[PDB]
Amino acid sequence: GGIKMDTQFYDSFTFDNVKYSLYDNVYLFKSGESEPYIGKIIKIWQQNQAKKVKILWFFLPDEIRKHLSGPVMEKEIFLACGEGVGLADINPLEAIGGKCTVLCISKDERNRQPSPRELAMADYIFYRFFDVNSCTLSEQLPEKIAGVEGNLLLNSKVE
Repeated sequence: GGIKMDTQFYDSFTFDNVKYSLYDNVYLFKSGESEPYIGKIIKIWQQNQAKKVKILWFFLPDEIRKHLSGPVMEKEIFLACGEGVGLADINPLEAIGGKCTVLCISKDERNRQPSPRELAMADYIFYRFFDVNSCTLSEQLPEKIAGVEGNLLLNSKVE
């Protein structure tokens, strides 16, 4: 059955007293699991009464341990890239447990270089990207990930 006039999209939302905007990073929780997953909000919408978020995935080292072949930094995670399962998932808004501070330390000029203070206060850092199809890490930021320009997936415009 076709659907029209049932959906709208948002730049932000407010939930459990917190203000979440596009490209913010969040903790997401699966049912029955207390250990969180890390994601980036790339789309926010409501269809009928169900609010959803499209999550571009961050992978913790423990999530991809059998693919690691070298040392990882303290608090390092990896931004998903490429195509296929594991890149992005549509989640209910209620799955978001809270906001997560993920700072990019990539040398790429499209990235705003954060302060050592910002790095010390960040929950996680990243400069490598996990191809969900080949399960390989790379330091090269793609032009686009999940249809979003790469420059929008790094650190914020202002500090």
